[PDB]
Amino acid sequence: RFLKVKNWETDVVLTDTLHLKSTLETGCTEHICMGSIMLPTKDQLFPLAKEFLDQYYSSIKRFGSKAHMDRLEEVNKEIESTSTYQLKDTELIYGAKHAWRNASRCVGRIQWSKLQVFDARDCTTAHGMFNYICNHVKYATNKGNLRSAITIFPQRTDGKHDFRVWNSQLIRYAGYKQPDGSTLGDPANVQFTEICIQQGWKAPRGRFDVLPLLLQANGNDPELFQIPPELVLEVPIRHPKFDWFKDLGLKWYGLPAVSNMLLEIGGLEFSACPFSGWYMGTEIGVRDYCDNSRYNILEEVAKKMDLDMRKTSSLWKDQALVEINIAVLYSFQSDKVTIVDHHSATESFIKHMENEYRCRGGCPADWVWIVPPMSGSITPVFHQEMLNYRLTPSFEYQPDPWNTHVW
Amino acid sequence: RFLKVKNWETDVVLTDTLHLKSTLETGCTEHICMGSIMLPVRTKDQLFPLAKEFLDQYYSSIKRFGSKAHMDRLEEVNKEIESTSTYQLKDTELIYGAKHAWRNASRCVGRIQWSKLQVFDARDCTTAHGMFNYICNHVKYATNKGNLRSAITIFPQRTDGKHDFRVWNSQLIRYAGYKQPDGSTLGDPANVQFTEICIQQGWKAPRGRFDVLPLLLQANGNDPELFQIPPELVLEVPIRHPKFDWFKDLGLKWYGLPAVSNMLLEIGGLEFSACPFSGWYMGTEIGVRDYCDNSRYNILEEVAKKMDLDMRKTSSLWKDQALVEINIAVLYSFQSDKVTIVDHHSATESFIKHMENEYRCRGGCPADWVWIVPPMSGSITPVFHQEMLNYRLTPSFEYQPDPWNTHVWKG
Ligand code: HEM
Ligand code: HEM
Ligand SMILES: Cc1cc(CCNCc2ccc3ccc(N)nc3c2)ccc1C#N
Ligand SMILES: Cc1cc(CCNCc2ccc3ccc(N)nc3c2)ccc1C#N
Ligand SMILES: C[C@H](O)[C@H](O)[C@H]1CNc2nc(N)[nH]c(=O)c2N1
Ligand SMILES: C[C@H](O)[C@H](O)[C@H]1CNc2nc(N)[nH]c(=O)c2N1
Ligand SMILES: [Zn+2]
Repeated sequence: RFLKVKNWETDVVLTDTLHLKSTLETGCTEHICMGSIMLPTKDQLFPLAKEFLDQYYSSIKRFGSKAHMDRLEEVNKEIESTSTYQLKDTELIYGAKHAWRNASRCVGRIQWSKLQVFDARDCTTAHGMFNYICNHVKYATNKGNLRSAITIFPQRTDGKHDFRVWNSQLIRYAGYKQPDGSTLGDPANVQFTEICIQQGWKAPRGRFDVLPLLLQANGNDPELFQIPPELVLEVPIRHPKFDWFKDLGLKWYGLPAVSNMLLEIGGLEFSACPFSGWYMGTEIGVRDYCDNSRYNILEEVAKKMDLDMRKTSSLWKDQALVEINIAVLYSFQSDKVTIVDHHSATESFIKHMENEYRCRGGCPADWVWIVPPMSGSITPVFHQEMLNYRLTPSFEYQPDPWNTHVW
Repeated sequence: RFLKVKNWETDVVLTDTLHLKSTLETGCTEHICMGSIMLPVRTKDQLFPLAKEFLDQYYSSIKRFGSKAHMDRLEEVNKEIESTSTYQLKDTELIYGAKHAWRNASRCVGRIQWSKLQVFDARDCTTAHGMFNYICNHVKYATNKGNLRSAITIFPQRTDGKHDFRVWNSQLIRYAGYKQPDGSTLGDPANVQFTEICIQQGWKAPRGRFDVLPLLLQANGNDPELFQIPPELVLEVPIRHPKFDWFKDLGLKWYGLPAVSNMLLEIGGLEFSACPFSGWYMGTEIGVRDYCDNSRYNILEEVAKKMDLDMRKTSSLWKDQALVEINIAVLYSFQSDKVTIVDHHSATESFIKHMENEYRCRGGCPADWVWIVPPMSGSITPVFHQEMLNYRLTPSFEYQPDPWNTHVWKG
């Protein structure tokens, strides 16, 4: 019941006690492990509220104070009366920072405490949401010296009045299907790029068109808005060796800003809570550029490098993959946009595990996601045992809004 | 209960029903996942149902379930059990058992080869010298002048746990490791403890960087004995690079036959504590882990200097760039010397096909994603994008404690 984790490269062992707090379920059983699966009322609300307030007040060393008790009372009375309740700013901020801290799939959590929280609970319209988002984008970009942030729109009420950002990231490239069966732009966004067109967007039908925002307020129909171009920082991708690389015509954006997740704090559900940090290089170079069902550029780059693509055993894909990822890091750095490489990022995460085990008694972590999609075993996390479990406050997935929206 | 797995590259979805036959436990609960943890004397009481389960599988596979031959066998085994407290497998059953153990090995990417497996029955072995002989024949057969054949040698099953046969080596062929007084390690650091044991048992160590370790063999619960595999039976490959002519001067080589000798084979409740088996290498085992793990030969630095990479900051990806070349060299070297090897692209592609086949013909294929995905270039292999279910089936290969920790010395 008290669990040990071993790093097999360093022989270092940490004991985990924090998992004994875990509330939610994992999808695994004693019979079957599901670690590689991508997606595995008033009486309900009050224990949730209580668990949260308990940990909040413990976190400030006022556990079992009158302030604690009064607040427990105050929220308890409010749930009874209003069937829901509202978070004090302090609790909202603590809740958001802790949802990040609890994200077992996040390699960048060493940053968790330094998060800018933008309280957008006063928001009422899609225009309002647009304003809030532009301000977030500008703050977080910070002329390429990226700062982490989250903007939080009003909590769910009766589910019929949800705030939702329909995009998966605030900033993403469009995806169009071609007459000749192929796909121009980002294949992962073809369906969303259609819905935008279905609602009125006029697409430049280019390879790298920044998608417009589809913003839904108070359950209403979503509206289109274009992020001012001057607020969308982008990076042209060149290689510090291959002059021909620039001719490939690749760029990517600086701000990774996830907008489709659901934030849960003390039983309350924030269905619109866009957040952002900064990229780890492999996200773009390995996944976005080289995934088969994405921009899939391995062949072209290989041909430009004139590699023997006859046999798999030449490891030409591996060779190219490295070069591509060099270029990504090289470009971002050269243009002074914050980015971290997978070695630096994973090394920091080991340090962060050390801290968390020491000061919190553990750190939930999903090895399958923490280990980068290239060069796995030359990064320290590969050799690091990890325990995966579910802590709250949390970021959770939620259905795409189109499959749910009564128009 | 039916379960669905998805490949997120191809949208292919499969349904698992096979997991329903899983009895053993995973280490996970609905409250915690231990999928990345490395490590998760038997009564006649608990033994017969195991025997029965195994035999029902066996007879189903040969389409004789419910037959008079099936039933007489259950009877035979039952009686033999309650009289002798154990039982003997037929040759047919041992061969089925061995193959299926491999087949059920959820951490093995090479399982498309599972039904092609040479089983050597060594249950008549009684001594360590007898063991050495059987093992030599295994190495010669499996090596086959470079054209590798999968094989396993099966020594007698456990009786009272006091008469175990054990191979003390973790692999039949492996290089020594020597800790120096200056704290540095000469040879393979992973084998320092064992090398010390061998030295202690009288091995005269050449003390070089690639010394093939002597065999340390235990028969019938007796103290282990040392033997030297005939050099002419040990196929090695010097490592060179196709474009970098300085690579040969790095002084690297590796042995050709990966033969794991420290696992335990469970079949029908019986325990085979000595069951060395062998296949052939996937390049990354040597190229990524053996050479580039920090705790192993750790050659990234030296290789990087010689390629003249910018080693001052990690964001040049010098480590990644050297890793690739080292792996190119390993594959190139083996193919040039006509020694069987498979690259990680070919290996993972075939495993996906194998797995798809297993869902059709068998209703599932337990797989451990953490181990199946190669240690380099993960997401440009199809397995990275494949959802997998991981569960335990028997017959199976299990870990067991190192014999030096348990062994009772006779003197
Ligand atoms: C600041 C630097 C950050 C870095 C370097 C970083 C890195 C990463 C990476 C590489 C992933 C895997 C994403 C993927 O492969 O799709 C990830 C996942 C995740 N990150 Fe972080 N992240 C950062 C900031 C943040 C922030 C500010 C939040 C929220 C406040 C956050 C929450 C999450 C969550 C919830 C996941 C899991 C996402 C999912 O399940 O799809 N991260 N992070
Ligand atoms: C024929 C060529 C084969 C290839 C290319 C292959 C490939 C692999 C690889 C790469 C691993 C990961 C090992 C590691 O990273 O430490 C593995 C694991 C494993 N293989 Fe295979 N394999 C082959 C044949 C076999 C055979 C003949 C058997 C037994 C009859 C077998 C049984 C296993 C088992 C039980 C594991 C789990 C390793 C462990 O838990 O220590 N494999 N295989
Ligand atoms: C269901 C699903 C999930 C995902 C994970 C995406 N997660 C992005 C993400 C989230 C948070 C991040 C934080 C920082 C950062 N640099 N990148 C970050 C990237 C991909 C595809 C599907 C599908 N289908
Ligand atoms: C506890 C532990 C376990 C392991 C598993 C090694 N597995 C090797 C292996 C086993 C079977 C193989 C079959 C074929 C092949 N080509 N390589 C194969 C390699 C490694 C290190 C430690 C440690 N410490
Ligand atoms: C099948 C598997 O669960 C899936 O491909 C996962 C693997 N690990 C991942 N790891 C990260 N960081 N991001 C991902 O999208 C995935 N995909
Ligand atoms: C801690 C972690 O489970 C450990 O490093 C595992 C990860 N995946 C692996 N995969 C293979 N094939 N071989 C290994 O030794 C490991 N090690
Ligand atoms: Zn699990």
